[PDB]
Amino acid sequence: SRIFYLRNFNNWMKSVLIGEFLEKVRQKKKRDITVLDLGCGKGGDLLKWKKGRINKLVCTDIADVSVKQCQQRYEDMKNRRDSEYIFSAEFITADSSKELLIDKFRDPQMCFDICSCQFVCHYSFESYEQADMMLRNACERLSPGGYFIGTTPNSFELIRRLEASETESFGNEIYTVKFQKKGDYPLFGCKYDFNLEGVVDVPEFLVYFPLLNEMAKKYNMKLVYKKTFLEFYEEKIKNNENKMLLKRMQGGSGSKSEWEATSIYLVFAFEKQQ
Ligand SMILES: Nc1ncnc2c1ncn2[C@@H]1O[C@H](CSCC[C@H](N)C(=O)O)[C@@H](O)[C@H]1O
Repeated sequence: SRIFYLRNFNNWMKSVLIGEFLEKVRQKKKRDITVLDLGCGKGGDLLKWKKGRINKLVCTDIADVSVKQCQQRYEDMKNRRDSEYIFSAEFITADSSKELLIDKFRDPQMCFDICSCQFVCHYSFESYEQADMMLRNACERLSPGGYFIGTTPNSFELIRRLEASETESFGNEIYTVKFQKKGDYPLFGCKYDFNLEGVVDVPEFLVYFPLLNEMAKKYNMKLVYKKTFLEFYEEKIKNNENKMLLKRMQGGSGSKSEWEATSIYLVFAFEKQQ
């Protein structure tokens, strides 16, 4: 209830993001579309990927509960007696920061048209080795022209609020962010707690985007675009197709607290070169 409009927005944002890049891929492949969802969670991107008519989906999360949970969502959608075609899926429980997904694939020679990391990548930055391995699992299997897309905290905006704050903690009634130490912002291992209304689930790490961009180059990825949630909304809402979708999802106008929570995050996408 409290977080309603914010919940809606992220699924609007993720749908518009996926929809955009599924078109860019369809301008090339338009067949056997393979996708890797990193940190798939309990699913929820499933219905998004079905909408885009994906031919294959690899869902992976470090939590075995979320993976088995996500697998039931797929099966539930899959097992209707209807005609509707659903992507061939795959479910892999692994730590993508510390593990190599290539070993866990049914087909280890598998290639992906799209890799979606939604509110995940910031977890991998605990260390360089971890942060690089996550980029590896994602981008190494992208066939050229494929996209690495996702969403992570800004880290310009995060520190900006921290430095303005009197204590290490900052936020509002709908969310609370607590850094372990203020003023020290190491490229890796910079650690803070992200607590939505609820209990804080796991610590996050600071992702400075210029760094993520540099490390992505290792895997031959060039940045397509990087935009804050504010910039993304302003632009993509220009389309009156998308504006209908947001009012349909009943997202959009939130409390000043909800609108504050967003604009911390930024969407991004990379493209694999030859
Ligand atoms: N190293 C890791 N490997 C895989 N998943 C991870 C991970 N670290 C965190 N995660 C997962 O990141 C997710 C955060 S939220 C769920 C994101 C999902 N794409 C959605 O939009 O619903 C959690 O599921 C968490 O288990």
